Amino acid sequence: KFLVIAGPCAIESEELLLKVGEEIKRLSEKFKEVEFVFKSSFDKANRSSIHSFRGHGLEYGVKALRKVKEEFGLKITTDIHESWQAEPVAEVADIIQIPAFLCGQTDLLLAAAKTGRAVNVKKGQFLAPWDTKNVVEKLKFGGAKEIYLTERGTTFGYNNLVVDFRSLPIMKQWAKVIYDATHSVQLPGGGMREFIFPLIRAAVAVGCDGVFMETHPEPEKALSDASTQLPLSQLEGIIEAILEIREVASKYYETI
Amino acid sequence: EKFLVIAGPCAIESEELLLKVGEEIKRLSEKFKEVEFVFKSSFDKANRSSIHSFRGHGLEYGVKALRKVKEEFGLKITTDIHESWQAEPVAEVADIIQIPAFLCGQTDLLLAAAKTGRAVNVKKGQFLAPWDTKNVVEKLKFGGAKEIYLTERGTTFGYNNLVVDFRSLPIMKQWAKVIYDATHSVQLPGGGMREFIFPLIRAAVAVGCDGVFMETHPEPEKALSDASTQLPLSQLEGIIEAILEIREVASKYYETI
Amino acid sequence: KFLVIAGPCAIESEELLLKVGEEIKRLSEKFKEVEFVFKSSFDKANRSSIHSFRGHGLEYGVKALRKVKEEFGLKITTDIHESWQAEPVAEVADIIQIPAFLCGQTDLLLAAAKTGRAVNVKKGQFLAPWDTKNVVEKLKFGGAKEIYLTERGTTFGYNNLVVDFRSLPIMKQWAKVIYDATHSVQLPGGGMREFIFPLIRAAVAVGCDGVFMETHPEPEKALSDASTQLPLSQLEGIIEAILEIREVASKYYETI
Amino acid sequence: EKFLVIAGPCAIESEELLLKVGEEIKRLSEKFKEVEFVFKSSFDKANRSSIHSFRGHGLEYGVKALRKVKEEFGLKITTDIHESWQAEPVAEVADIIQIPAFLCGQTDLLLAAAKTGRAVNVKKGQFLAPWDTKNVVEKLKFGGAKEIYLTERGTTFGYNNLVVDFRSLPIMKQWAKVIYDATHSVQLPGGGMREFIFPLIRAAVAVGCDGVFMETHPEPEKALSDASTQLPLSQLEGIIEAILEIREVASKYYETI
Ligand SMILES: O=P(O)(O)OC[C@@H](O)[C@@H](O)[C@H](O)CO
Ligand SMILES: O=P(O)(O)OC[C@@H](O)[C@@H](O)[C@H](O)CO
Repeated sequence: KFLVIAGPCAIESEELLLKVGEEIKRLSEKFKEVEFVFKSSFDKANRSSIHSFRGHGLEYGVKALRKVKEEFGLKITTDIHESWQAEPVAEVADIIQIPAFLCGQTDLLLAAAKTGRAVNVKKGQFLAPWDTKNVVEKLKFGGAKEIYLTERGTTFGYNNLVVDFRSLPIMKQWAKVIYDATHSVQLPGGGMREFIFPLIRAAVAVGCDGVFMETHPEPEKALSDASTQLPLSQLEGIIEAILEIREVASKYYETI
Repeated sequence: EKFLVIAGPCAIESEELLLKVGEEIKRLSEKFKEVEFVFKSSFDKANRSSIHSFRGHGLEYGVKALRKVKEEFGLKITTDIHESWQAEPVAEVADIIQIPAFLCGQTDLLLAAAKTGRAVNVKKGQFLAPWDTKNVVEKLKFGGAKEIYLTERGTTFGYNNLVVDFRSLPIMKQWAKVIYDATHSVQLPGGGMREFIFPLIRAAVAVGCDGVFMETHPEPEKALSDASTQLPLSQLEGIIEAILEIREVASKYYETI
Repeated sequence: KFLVIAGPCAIESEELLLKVGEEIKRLSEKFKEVEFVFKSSFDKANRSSIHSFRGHGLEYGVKALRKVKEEFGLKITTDIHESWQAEPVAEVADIIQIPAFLCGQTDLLLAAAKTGRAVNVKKGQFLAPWDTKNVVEKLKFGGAKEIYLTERGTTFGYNNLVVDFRSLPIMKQWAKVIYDATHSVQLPGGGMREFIFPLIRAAVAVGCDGVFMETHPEPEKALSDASTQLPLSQLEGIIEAILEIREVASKYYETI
Repeated sequence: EKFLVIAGPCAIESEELLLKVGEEIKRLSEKFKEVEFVFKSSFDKANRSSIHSFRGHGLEYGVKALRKVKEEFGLKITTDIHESWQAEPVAEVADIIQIPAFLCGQTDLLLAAAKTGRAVNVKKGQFLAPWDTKNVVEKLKFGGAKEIYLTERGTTFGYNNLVVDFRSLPIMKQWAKVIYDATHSVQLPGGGMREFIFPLIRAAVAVGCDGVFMETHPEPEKALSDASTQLPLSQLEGIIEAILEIREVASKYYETI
């Protein structure tokens, strides 16, 4: 099934997670052809500033994600930052997410694969599409079976990311490909939000196995990625649109 | 609104090659009535990498060949100019005067095209930020151009590589109609190539543009220029049908500028 | 001899040219080991804005440059923008300059070579160093004998240029290499001026055949490139510095 | 001020390789008394492209080998950490804890290095703008680091290529001492390579930095990692003499931060 990974950027509170989870559950009931995966980070490990919000800890995070999976029966995904976190997180995460900056850390990938869960690696901003082949192989070596590669932009000069859509067909040669519509338009360190929907449309017209989107009831108040999180109320309309585009465009997806 | 499809062989190899592609384009224009087709071919490749590559058969010959195409098929014409003096003679036959990517900033060339009264299509330089096309349009308006197009053809990304930053489509749409060049955007000046033409063109129409530009040739492998990226003529119909379908389903979601 | 190409960006007036020419003449007398070339554009053919200063015309420009060469006996260089301008300009220009954006225009290069003068091509911002081989060959084909390639930065994301110093040894394989210290730090369309001297030092430590620098009595009032033109009073100090660095570093210039 | 030269084999292939390079570095430290030499070698290559490449002989083995070097030659030591828990044991022997380029933003790793009391050298990420290293330094100061270095090792430039934007040297100098990594800056992740090490290092000292980082190996072609860019041990002396000479003549022109 087509994948839609969505949720608030950071686990600001179990409350926020349950509110977003409700809406995702509802959409889950509405779009049965789509496999929804609830996503949220228990820790923002590389905020620019030491004074910025990181989170409430792994334990509290796994707990809240457990509440979401229990209350709504939704699959879960969260990102790990050091090898030791793989196991505890795998208790609740159906898919373990590997941060873009850490996509080359062999030990992190192996610890993810060992848990037996699915692994979704965010393609580093410094990484060429063809060089993700080795990332996938490390994971296979470590016993991984369900492997995803997520396109999230590429370093383009300073404080800018460009999305090279040629990467989708290239990465598809060795893994299921996910398009990160949120982080692909943010400026590291223009007008971010206005480009999220247009690029999402491009991703499905080109061909991918799923889309990743951060969403918040009130993006304006988000403690992380405030400028790019999609207002929860707009999620349905966007999903309906990509399914329609996908339905027509899929006829032309090149074999691979 | 009528979607624009600019297509044709990269270079005017002969009047014969032109009439051949022209006939196929004429046929598709009869089928895709919702599309405005414009026949394209350069009378001169003014910046081949090597001094030993094919340039063309001259301005006079090119214009005459292009005139034959318009005459025989009733097709609109577009070709590119390389120096100011060429605008006048070229405007005799060209409905749209094209400005090469490297020359998108040359004021005199822009003014020369503008005062002919013809439409003007500027290829966005590989070095140019989407927001900096605003002044290129201003120059044209200042020069008398009433119909202006900006063509997305990729941006310098490291050495011998171009990337297409699709954010440029809605940015440039603020001041001109936008065309997506499906051929030159996948070329490696000096990823691979042809295998990416179709997927990137699908992305372009999903994002939203006013037209697409595609070089096509009966036998790409024998073309005297851009043999690697020129689309096989027989594949044109399918590509066009596909983009009209994607455009239609995506259209209700195009943002308002 | 080591080359130093300097002068005001645009021929704002014969007056300005003579004032800058005087100082350049003086430095010419002071640094006999250096071949000074007076540079100034009779036309700024690609200003961002239609309302910006372009110049006073080719005729007036060639006239003023003639006054400089006559009054101070300094060699001359100016840039052409269309093929027809090569011949009239070659009457006074010892070196014909090919704009960076036009470095691939075969007809412009051939018209430059035909005049018999020296040709200095500004490496396009889109051009890889190894791809300048073909530029040089076009010129040789057209009869050019004294050929220079000028490093002036490379497109690095939007509105930014980076200087890849690997380009100097690479281009030296087929032409004399000049480093443009002025345009290499400007932001197309950070803090420009503060980086001019540091990068100039790098260029000579690496190894080049000359340096290109725009200078103005009062950069602040320049009608073109106001933010990057070097104050005339600082030129001597910079030249003395690059000669000293060159004297020590030249011992290590790799053979080629 | 004492110029820093950080050098050594890329990976701790064996305690024997270490003592060999160590002896040469000890010898140069006796000749170049105006230089502070720091012996470098990774106990682990935590991010080889392939799962089949050499990683190392483990933390315990590495630290012990590095300790032997410090013990036998009285040389300062530096090595890189990959996870927070490694900072403490590594600080036992390392005078400078190095933070890998890809991890330059990992707050916990930075804090872990900072609280050891050792000096900290951060490799500037290939994705990081020079001005964004300011917050990396802030994190370290916050964590207790009193001696901080930022290492220039190139920036992503298209695919499989890095460019060195020398404007970064004076920018980063605003908040930390700066080191130029002569080895990794010419590497093509995943121009050519070794032929550019020396020229770029000359540019670095002409611009101005507080030290240079260079991987050297008795026989580069046999190294288990970075064989292509590791400098032949016999060439180290000459490279160092050359940069001290260029540094000296350029020094009076170094701008004040
Ligand atoms: O094939 P070479 O000779 O490199 O030429 C490339 C160009 O002619 C052409 O693709 C470019 O679009 C022209 O501006
Ligand atoms: O040679 P491969 O396996 O590609 O590895 C590159 C890296 O180990 C190394 O050069 C990089 O500096 C490590 O961070």
